[PDB]
Amino acid sequence: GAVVGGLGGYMLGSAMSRPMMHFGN
Amino acid sequence: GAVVGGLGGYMLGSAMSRPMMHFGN
Amino acid sequence: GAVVGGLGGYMLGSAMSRPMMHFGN
Amino acid sequence: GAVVGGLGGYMLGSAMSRPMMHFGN
Amino acid sequence: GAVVGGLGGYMLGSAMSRPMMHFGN
Amino acid sequence: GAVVGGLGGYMLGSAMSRPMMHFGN
Amino acid sequence: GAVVGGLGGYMLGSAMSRPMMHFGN
Amino acid sequence: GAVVGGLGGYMLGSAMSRPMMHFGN
Amino acid sequence: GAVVGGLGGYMLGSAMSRPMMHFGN
Amino acid sequence: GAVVGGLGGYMLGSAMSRPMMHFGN
Amino acid sequence: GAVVGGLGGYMLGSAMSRPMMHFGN
Amino acid sequence: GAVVGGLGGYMLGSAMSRPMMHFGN
Amino acid sequence: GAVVGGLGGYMLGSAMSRPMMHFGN
Amino acid sequence: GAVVGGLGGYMLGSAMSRPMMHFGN
Amino acid sequence: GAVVGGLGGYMLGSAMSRPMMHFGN
Amino acid sequence: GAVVGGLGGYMLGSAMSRPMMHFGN
Amino acid sequence: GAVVGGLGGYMLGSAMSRPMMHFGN
Amino acid sequence: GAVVGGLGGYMLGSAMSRPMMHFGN
Amino acid sequence: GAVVGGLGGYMLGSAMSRPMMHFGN
Amino acid sequence: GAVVGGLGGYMLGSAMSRPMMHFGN
Amino acid sequence: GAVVGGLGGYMLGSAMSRPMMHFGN
Amino acid sequence: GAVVGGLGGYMLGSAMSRPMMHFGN
Amino acid sequence: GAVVGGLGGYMLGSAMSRPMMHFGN
Amino acid sequence: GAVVGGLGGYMLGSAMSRPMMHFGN
Repeated sequence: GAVVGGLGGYMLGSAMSRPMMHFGN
Repeated sequence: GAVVGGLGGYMLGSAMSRPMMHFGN
Repeated sequence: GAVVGGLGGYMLGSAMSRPMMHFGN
Repeated sequence: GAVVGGLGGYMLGSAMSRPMMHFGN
Repeated sequence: GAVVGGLGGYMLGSAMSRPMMHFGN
Repeated sequence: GAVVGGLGGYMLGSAMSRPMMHFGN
Repeated sequence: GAVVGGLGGYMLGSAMSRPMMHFGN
Repeated sequence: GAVVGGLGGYMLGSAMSRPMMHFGN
Repeated sequence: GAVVGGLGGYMLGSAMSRPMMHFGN
Repeated sequence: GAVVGGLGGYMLGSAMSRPMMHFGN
Repeated sequence: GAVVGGLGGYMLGSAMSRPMMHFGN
Repeated sequence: GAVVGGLGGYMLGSAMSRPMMHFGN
Repeated sequence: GAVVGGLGGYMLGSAMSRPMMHFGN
Repeated sequence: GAVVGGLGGYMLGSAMSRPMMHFGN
Repeated sequence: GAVVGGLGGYMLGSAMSRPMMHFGN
Repeated sequence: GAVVGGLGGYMLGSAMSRPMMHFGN
Repeated sequence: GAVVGGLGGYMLGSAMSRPMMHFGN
Repeated sequence: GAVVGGLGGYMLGSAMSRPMMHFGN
Repeated sequence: GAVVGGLGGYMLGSAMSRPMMHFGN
Repeated sequence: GAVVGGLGGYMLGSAMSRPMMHFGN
Repeated sequence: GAVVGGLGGYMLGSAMSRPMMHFGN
Repeated sequence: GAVVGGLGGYMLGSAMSRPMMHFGN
Repeated sequence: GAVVGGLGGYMLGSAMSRPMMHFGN
Repeated sequence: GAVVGGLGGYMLGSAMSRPMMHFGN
């Protein structure tokens, strides 16, 4: 099993500084 | 089993500094 | 089993500093 | 079983500093 | 006639296990 | 006639286990 | 005639186990 | 007649296990 | 007649295990 | 008649295991 | 098993500095 | 098993400095 | 001048038969 | 002048038969 | 002048029979 | 002048029979 | 002048029978 | 002048029978 | 520090004339 | 620091004349 | 630092005359 | 630093006259 | 530094007269 | 540094008169 969601989204006129995304372990 | 939600969303005219997202363990 | 919600949302003209999101354990 | 809600919401013209969200254990 | 709505929606950071959708009869 | 609504909605950081939706008869 | 509403809504950080929705008859 | 809606939607960072969708009968 | 909708959507950073879609009967 | 929709969509950074799609009957 | 979502999204008029994405472990 | 999503997306009029993407381990 | 509001709202699981809306004169 | 609102809204699982909307005069 | 709104909205799992929309005069 | 809005929207799992849209006069 | 909007939208799993759209006059 | 919008959109898993679109007059 | 909210909102069938928004100083 | 929100929102069937938005200083 | 949001949004059936957006200083 | 959002959005059936967008200074 | 967003978007059935976009200074 | 977004987008059934885009200074 283990159906695992990740990151989904919309950035519209937005700002994001130094994101750290780890998909695992 | 283990159906696990992640991160879904909309950023509209928004600011997010140094997010840390870990999807696992 | 274990159907587990994550983080879903809308950021509209908003600010979020250094969020830490862990989806697991 | 264990149907577990997470975090859902709307941030409109809002500010949130250093949130810590843990979805697990 | 018979204008019949179905299923429309948004899943944001969410989990749904074994859904059964029947559009008919 | 028979204008019939279905299911419309938003799931934000939510969990739903084994839903059964029948649109008909 | 027969204008019939269905199910519309928002689930925010919520949990719903084994819902049964029948739109018909 | 019989204008019949199906399934339309957005899955953003989400998980769905073993869905069963039947469009007919 | 019988104008029948199918399945339309967006999967963004999402996971779906063993879906079964039948368009007919 | 019988104008019948199929499956249209976008998979972005997503995972789908063993889908079964039947367009007919 | 282990159907695991990654990162899917739209950047529209947006800025992202030094992102670190690890898909594994 | 292990169906694992990667990174899919659209950059429209956007800027991204020094991204680091590792698909493995 | 003449800043004039129109009709804004949410219909959730609701039914409305033969509405007549005129925005003008 | 004459800033005039129109019709904005959400229909979720709802039914509306034969609406007549005139934006003008 | 005359900045005039039209019709904007979301139909989620909804049904609408024979709408008549006139944007003008 | 005369900046005039039209029709913008989302149909998700919805049904609409014989719409008549006139953008003009 | 006369900046005039038309019809823009998304049909996701939806059905529309015999639409009549006139952009002019 | 007369900047006039037409029809732009996405049909995803959708059905549309006998549409009539006239861009002119 | 200084996590500062901006302007987030929904305008549904509404009218707003000559707004002046300054996000800064 | 200085995580600063901007302007995020939805305009549905709405009218806005001569807005002035300055994001800076 | 200085993570600064811009303008993100949806215009659905809406009208906006002579907007002035300055992203800077 | 200075991660700065711009303008991201969707115009659906909408009208915008003489916009002035400056991304700089 | 200075990661700066530009203009990203979708125009669907929309009209825009004499836009002036300057990306610089 | 200075990673600077430009203009990216989709025009679907849309009209744009005399746009002026300057990418520089």
